[PDB]
Amino acid sequence: ECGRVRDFVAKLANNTHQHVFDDLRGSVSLSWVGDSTGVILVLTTFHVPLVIMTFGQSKLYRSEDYGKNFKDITDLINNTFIRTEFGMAIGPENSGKVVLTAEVSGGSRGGRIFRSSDFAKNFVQTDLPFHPLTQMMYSPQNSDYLLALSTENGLWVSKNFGGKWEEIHKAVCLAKWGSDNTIFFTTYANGSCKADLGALELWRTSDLGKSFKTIGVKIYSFGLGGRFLFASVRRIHVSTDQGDTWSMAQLPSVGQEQFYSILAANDDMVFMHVDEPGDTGFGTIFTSDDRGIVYSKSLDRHLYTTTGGETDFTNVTSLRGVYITSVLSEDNSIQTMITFDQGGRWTHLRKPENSECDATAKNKNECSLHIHASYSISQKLNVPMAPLSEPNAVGIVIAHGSVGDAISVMVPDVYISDDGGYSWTKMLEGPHYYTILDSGGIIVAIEHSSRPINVIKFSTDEGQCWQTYTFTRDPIYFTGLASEPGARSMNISIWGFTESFLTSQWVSYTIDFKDILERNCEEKDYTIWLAHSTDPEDYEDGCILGYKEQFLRLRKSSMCQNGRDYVVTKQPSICLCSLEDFLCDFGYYRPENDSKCVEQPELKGHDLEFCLYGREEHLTTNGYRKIPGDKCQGGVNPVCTS
Amino acid sequence: ECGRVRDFVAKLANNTHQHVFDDLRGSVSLSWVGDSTGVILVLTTFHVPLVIMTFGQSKLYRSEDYGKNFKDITDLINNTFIRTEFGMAIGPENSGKVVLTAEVSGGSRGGRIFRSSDFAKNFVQTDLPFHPLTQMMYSPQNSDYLLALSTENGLWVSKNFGGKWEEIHKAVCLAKWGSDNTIFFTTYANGSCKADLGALELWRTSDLGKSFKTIGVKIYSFGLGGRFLFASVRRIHVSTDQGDTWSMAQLPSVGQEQFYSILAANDDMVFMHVDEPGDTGFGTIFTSDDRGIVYSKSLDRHLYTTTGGETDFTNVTSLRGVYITSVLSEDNSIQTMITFDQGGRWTHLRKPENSECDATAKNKNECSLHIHASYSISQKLNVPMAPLSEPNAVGIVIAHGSVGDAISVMVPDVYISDDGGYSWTKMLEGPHYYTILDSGGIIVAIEHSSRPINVIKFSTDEGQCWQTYTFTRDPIYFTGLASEPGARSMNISIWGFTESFLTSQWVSYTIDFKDILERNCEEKDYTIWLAHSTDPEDYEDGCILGYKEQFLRLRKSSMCQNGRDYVVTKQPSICLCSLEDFLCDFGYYRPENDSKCVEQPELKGHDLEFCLYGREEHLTTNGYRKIPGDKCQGGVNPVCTS
Ligand SMILES: *[C@@H]1O[C@H](CO)[C@@H](O[C@@H]2O[C@H](CO)[C@@H](O[C@@H]3O[C@H](CO[C@H]4O[C@H](CO)[C@@H](O)[C@H](O)[C@@H]4O)[C@@H](O)[C@H](O[C@H]4O[C@H](CO)[C@@H](O)[C@H](O)[C@@H]4O)[C@@H]3O)[C@H](O)[C@H]2NC(C)=O)[C@H](O)[C@H]1NC(C)=O
Ligand SMILES: *[C@@H]1O[C@H](CO)[C@@H](O[C@@H]2O[C@H](CO)[C@@H](O[C@@H]3O[C@H](CO[C@H]4O[C@H](CO)[C@@H](O)[C@H](O)[C@@H]4O)[C@@H](O)[C@H](O[C@H]4O[C@H](CO)[C@@H](O)[C@H](O)[C@@H]4O)[C@@H]3O)[C@H](O)[C@H]2NC(C)=O)[C@H](O)[C@H]1NC(C)=O
Ligand SMILES: *[C@@H]1O[C@H](CO)[C@@H](O[C@@H]2O[C@H](CO)[C@@H](O[C@@H]3O[C@H](CO)[C@@H](O)[C@H](O)[C@@H]3O)[C@H](O)[C@H]2NC(C)=O)[C@H](O)[C@H]1NC(C)=O
Ligand SMILES: *[C@@H]1O[C@H](CO)[C@@H](O[C@@H]2O[C@H](CO)[C@@H](O[C@@H]3O[C@H](CO)[C@@H](O)[C@H](O)[C@@H]3O)[C@H](O)[C@H]2NC(C)=O)[C@H](O)[C@H]1NC(C)=O
Ligand SMILES: *[C@@H]1O[C@H](CO)[C@@H](O[C@@H]2O[C@H](CO)[C@@H](O)[C@H](O)[C@H]2NC(C)=O)[C@H](O)[C@H]1NC(C)=O
Ligand SMILES: *[C@@H]1O[C@H](CO)[C@@H](O[C@@H]2O[C@H](CO)[C@@H](O)[C@H](O)[C@H]2NC(C)=O)[C@H](O)[C@H]1NC(C)=O
Repeated sequence: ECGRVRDFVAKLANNTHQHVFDDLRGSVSLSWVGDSTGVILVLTTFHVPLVIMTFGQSKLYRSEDYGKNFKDITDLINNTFIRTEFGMAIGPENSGKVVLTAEVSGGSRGGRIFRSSDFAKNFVQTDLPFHPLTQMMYSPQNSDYLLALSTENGLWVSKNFGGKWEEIHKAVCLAKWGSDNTIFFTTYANGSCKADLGALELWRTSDLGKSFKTIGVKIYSFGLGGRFLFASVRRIHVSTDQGDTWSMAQLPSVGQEQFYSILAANDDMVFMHVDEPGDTGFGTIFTSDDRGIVYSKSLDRHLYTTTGGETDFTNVTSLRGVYITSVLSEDNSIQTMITFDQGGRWTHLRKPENSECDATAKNKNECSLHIHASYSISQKLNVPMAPLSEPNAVGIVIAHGSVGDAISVMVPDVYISDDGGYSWTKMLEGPHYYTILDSGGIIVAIEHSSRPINVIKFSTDEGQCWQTYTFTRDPIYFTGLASEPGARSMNISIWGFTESFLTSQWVSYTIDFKDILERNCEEKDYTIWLAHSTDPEDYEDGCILGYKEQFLRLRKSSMCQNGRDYVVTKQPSICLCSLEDFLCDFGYYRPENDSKCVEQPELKGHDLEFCLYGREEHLTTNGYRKIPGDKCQGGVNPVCTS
Repeated sequence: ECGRVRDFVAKLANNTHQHVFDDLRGSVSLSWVGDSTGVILVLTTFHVPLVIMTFGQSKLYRSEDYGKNFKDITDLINNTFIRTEFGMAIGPENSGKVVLTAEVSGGSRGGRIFRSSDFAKNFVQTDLPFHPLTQMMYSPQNSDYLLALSTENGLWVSKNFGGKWEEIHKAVCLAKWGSDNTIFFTTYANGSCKADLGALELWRTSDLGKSFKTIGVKIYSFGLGGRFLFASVRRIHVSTDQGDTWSMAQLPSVGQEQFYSILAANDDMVFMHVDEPGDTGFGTIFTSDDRGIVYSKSLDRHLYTTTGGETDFTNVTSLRGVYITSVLSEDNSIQTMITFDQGGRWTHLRKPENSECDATAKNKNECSLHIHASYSISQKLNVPMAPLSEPNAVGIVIAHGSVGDAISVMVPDVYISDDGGYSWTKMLEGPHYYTILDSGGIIVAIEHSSRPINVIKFSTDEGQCWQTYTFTRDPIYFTGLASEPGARSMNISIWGFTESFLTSQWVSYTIDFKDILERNCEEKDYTIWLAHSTDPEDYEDGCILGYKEQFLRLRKSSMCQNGRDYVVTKQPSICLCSLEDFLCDFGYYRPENDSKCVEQPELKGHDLEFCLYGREEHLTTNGYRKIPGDKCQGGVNPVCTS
């Protein structure tokens, strides 16, 4: 049914441009630099410990022909080499500023970082006054403010893009950026940074080092998500006033000292993972409020990695308000869940109809899909990539799955989704490396195996119809692929080395899908769909977090070029509030399957706290809270550190 | 000069026996079971998280024909599968008892472990009363006493080899064995085991659970090396009376709370690694005494992994009293050191003469050899195996090296040694997997690369002359190799899967080197050598730790079959004591290069402690202590927990 297009092999072979770099010692990196420019950097990095100094000139290449023809520019990288952990630090989006943190063969004063500002078309060298411990970090408000960490725990900042390097503090553990060039960092005061792990001091500077202000003492670490600011004392504190107020988080249970973990922090609320007594590897997800202080139960049996803390929690970026994670069950098996109201109510993933298990083993109960993510990756399962979802391409999600078999754990297979996670379908066999470009118009996949591959699998209709193309007759060992950074982008680049019967030489392939996408998608090529509605009312067919939006979708076998935004509703319409448009309240949880939020097995009734006590005004109510960000009206009536 | 033997390709091809297992889902394991029997087990294991229960029948194969012909015995492993972390637990040496810790597809009561006692020729099934968290541990005094850890932190013991399973304690964190069926284990008392990490209680039972005795409280963890017993409070305690006395270790420096790490514990002394202030990744090695209480400085700049604690410390098992580790230097480069008096005096590795750097770059100072070990492996360097040394084959050490270049860090190359580490020589290019058999008479190596290999490299004269053999025309992706477990053993087994243009099917190759080793090594094929002497006196040419022993060595191009012990001195002769026959004393260190132990920069003079104070009798002396185990006489005159 998927058919084909105007015989595509000729159009791809004309657009598949190969360049060979021959012998390149070390691991080869590759990255595009901006769109509508055709600049590709090829840097060789060495996995060398940071403490040791040694010789070696890392090679560097640059193509200004959209990857059609490269040019050796190692002349710049003379007597210098870049480590693998360092790599290439690419500027954010249209900044076009790349820095290469290198080290001299025998240099001792500091590293020789190479800076460019015109999308890596020409560089300017400079010598750091220190040996950098971490790669340069960018500032959000301006890309010309650089953060660095010295080997002697020295914090340096650059106001003029590597020009001047002033030091901020000499006893800095870790440091991050904040809203509008705000720099947060912890500080030790006795020998080693890691020696004072149980008690540090978190500072903050609003003027890039000139004004300091101690914001927190006796701390494990700190974080920064959304508009929030966190600090771990175990105990945890949430801050909104940039650290001026650290009201502790209050939770229903936590009998002893349950360990906490911030899953993800939206600009509205923040997810937190709290463990269970006796470890055992499961916990519960707590959903906060508009301030991130009071938390409500959201999900049980939440699996996490016992050694690390990673979990299958995934933010479906395609659809707003959809998240996916894996949990245990009554039969102690692996099952993944999904929510459509941002942690309000979770539900089981409906098994894919066009997949092979409902007819394979119906007598056996367990064969639900398991979307692999960071929990499976942390457990060293054969999972190359986490679920992928681009916000421009709404609904589109691609990930690795499993059907509750030991073979599917070793071989996950690749699943697709256009409903934003509500419905799935197995499309590819085995592990793959996939990428999304053209705002979902193209989805390229590459097989992950021990055998040298030479085939690329792509789909031009949002993963509905997959085509197979052999980009070369010399099978390469896959090293990686890169996408051109554009909303309308259509070139990609695959690179790897060939087995040439000794003397393995590298080679990069750059493919352009323009001649494939001849036709422009007319209105005859689209279909209109609505997000899944967990509400039974007919006048609420897609009110994700309050409002209803209509989206469009390329039809099957669509080999055309899209240029429209996948959301057709310019100004969305607000629906009346629903039961799923409301989050559970404190001390209340929504049991499995059912949709009515009931009381947690308690009767005494509590009333939170506020850091050093000073409790609430006691709001009883039932167990429903307006979801932070859910814009609806009517429908259902609701009831420390110095 | 190395020549060849009576055209060996025919003798190997007749002894190279191949068997194909076809499609085997999961990772394939293989292991011999005793010598002079020809039993090989081939088990497929799955890398599945322990918490989840799922379906799957793991396949099992057994060959009773020395690997010439296998036989499918999956009939036993019915509705059961073995995880990768579990694998096959092989009995110690001539016990011939193998257990396969499996799990039922839907079983919940406990695992179905399969036990055998006649070298895996026939098994007996049994159902565990619990889900095992760890693989069975063997007891030293008797192989029929099994230790296990339940998923609910339950400690179980088996008196009759899986027959009866009695529980010992319900709140057990970790547990190990001890001298004569003694079981040591820590215990928690508040919710989780890991929640009470700062304070546990270490118990001990001498009668397999009937009599308990609390031996230590407020503990991080515990260890057991040699005849010693350790407990971490940071602080560390050393015990000899099986835990009845925990006299704290005293060290010269340690200004604040330097972190400690026990490197290796001999039956005489014990090495300890103590970190430096500010981390930075280097520390000092401390050598203890005959009791392991008072420690002396031994080496500076000792590199360790900052995230984990691994270090290049290696026990050269071939020569008694030789150890190797890597340290920093004045030029902040990587250099490995070696001692011949068991931590008494370290010296730089003399650069290999027949290697390419002394003529490549003499103007540049740094190009010493760097023997890779656990420090490089922990840093994820391309190092497959640590240094290998079998005690039967004296002098023989094989390891991966480096010459202080970024390329040599990515590609280590394989170095050999017959002087026990004093002299080295590069023999093979690139990373390899190597093994030793025939008590050093055969040394097999296999190339480690991304390309499917079909060539085996071996040497029949203690790594002096290497030969190359192509064991098949179907290149396989190397999975692993196994050696027959015998002092006179001569079969090996290599297994892996072939790229068959999809449907990769497995295949195992078993090679016998008997027809290669026709001749028996007469006295015309040996040479006599003595261990390196760090002493200038001529009448002490090889007095390692006191006594002098004469060893023998197969000459170059020796293609014969040895049957003699490589140490010819039946009763060794005691040398008079030397300066290297004495260890530095407390508060004294031996500086670099020179051999005179001098004072640590201190003048006040201290006098140790004894747990709750009660200090010493103040023995001043200079800075020399008799090495624990060094048997010499004359020559040089020398001067907590409840
Ligand atoms: C799952 O993934 C989705 C992505 O689809 C995430 O949603 C994104 O959330 C981020 C924020 O977390 C959005 O990014 C930007 O947030 C800015 C907030 O910064 C302001 O903070 C304080 C608030 O008082 C201000 O005082 C301060 O001055 C900062 O300005 C917004 O300001 C941004 O708005 C921007 O929009 C226009 C668009 O062109 C810009 O030009 C403006 O300059 C303006 O700054 C923006 O909202 C991001 O937009 C969200 N994505 C989408 C698609 O909505 C979810 O957060 C994530 N889930 C979780 C749990 O993390
Ligand atoms: C570097 O590597 C070398 C290996 O070459 C290590 O040397 C080995 O050390 C181990 C011990 O650590 C030796 O193994 C055995 O140790 C036993 C000690 O157990 C006794 O402990 C107390 C002591 O009072 C006794 O009361 C108790 O009852 C135990 O018996 C010895 O007893 C062993 O002797 C055995 O020898 C014969 C040989 O046939 C046996 O049949 C006997 O049953 C007897 O038990 C043995 O010594 C091992 O032998 C050492 N190897 C060599 C080649 O000497 C180094 O320790 C290691 N370096 C470091 C730092 O760990
Ligand atoms: C995918 O790759 C192709 C080529 O590999 C890119 O097409 C190239 O786009 C550039 C930019 O427009 C073209 O250069 C232009 O040439 C004209 C005429 O010489 C000149 O007037 C412009 O100033 C500009 O230099 C280039 O000719 C063109 N090459 C081909 C073969 O079409 C394409 O842009 C890439 N895809 C994306 C999304 O960028
Ligand atoms: C390396 O492998 C070879 C074969 O792959 C092993 O040789 C085999 O050794 C066994 C044990 O002695 C021999 O079996 C014996 O056969 C005789 C006569 O039938 C019988 O009387 C004995 O009771 C015993 O069963 C077997 O014939 C022999 N095979 C060959 C081809 O020689 C060899 O032992 C292996 N190496 C080592 C070190 O074990
Ligand atoms: C760049 O590379 C060149 C050659 O590879 C280096 O030039 C040599 O430098 C040394 C000492 O720096 C001089 O003694 C030689 O005379 C130079 N060669 C020539 C032909 O003049 C140069 O050092 C490298 N750049 C840096 C910064 O080290
Ligand atoms: C061993 O394997 C056999 C077949 O693969 C299993 O036999 C079946 O068991 C189920 C329930 O246990 C019965 O309903 C079937 O009738 C059995 N098959 C036949 C042909 O009789 C057997 O269960 C497996 N062993 C275990 C312990 O599960």
